[PDB]
Amino acid sequence: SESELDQESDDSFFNESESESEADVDSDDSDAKPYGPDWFKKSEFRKQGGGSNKFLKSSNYDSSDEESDEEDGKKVVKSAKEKLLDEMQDVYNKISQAENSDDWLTISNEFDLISRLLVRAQQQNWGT
Repeated sequence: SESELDQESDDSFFNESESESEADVDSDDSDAKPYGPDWFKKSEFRKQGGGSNKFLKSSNYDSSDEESDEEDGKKVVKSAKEKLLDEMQDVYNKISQAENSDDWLTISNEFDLISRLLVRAQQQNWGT
């Protein structure tokens, strides 16, 4: 059995598909409004109807409303009574006693115009 051979042959080798080239990477970040007007200044706002209020009350005249709406008296001692005695002789005549309990209404219905001290003598609105 005889045969022959040869080594001048090939079937596979390297081959490139690329050569001169380049590449890169990039990134970015920012913060601002996309649109819309605005102001940086702060402030505060307030108003009122003049800061006060009026009423329909008025001075006395010929028409009236009521003659009695309270107890007829309460007694009085050690007060503005002690600077009101001896100023007069007729409407003072009960004031030197002041314990009568039931005549103080009748006198206060005229003392409104005689003396504002008599109202203070019976009421004693000093803050106690």
